[PDB]
Amino acid sequence: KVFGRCELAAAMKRHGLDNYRGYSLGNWVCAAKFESNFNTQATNRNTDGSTDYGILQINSRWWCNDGRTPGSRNLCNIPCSALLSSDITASVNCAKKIVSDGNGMNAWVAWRNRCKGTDVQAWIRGCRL
Ligand SMILES: [Cl-]
Repeated sequence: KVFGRCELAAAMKRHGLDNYRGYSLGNWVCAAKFESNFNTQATNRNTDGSTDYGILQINSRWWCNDGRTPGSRNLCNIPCSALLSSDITASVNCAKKIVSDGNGMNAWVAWRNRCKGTDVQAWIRGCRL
């Protein structure tokens, strides 16, 4: 599923990510924009041999099982394909786990390099929430 900006903001808000661990909704929308262009089916292989899945490009090294990442930890206890569904519930609940980990949203390199420190509220501009 390719989400619209305000559509995704609406879904993330309903799943409790606005101000989750102190991160405002626009931080989450901005991250999804640059990780996946709001496409739940996005996948990208990492140099270490792991793969990133879904709207927030959650990796198979620590977080989900994709059966081809040696050393995998599957901390969200899910197959990585669940992260690709049109229903973003699995992605959001896993992200909740990641952002609580210790390094916050710095866990997502695109957030750190492209959203962090910027006017992230713009990402929810115009949206009815
Ligand atoms: Cl846009």
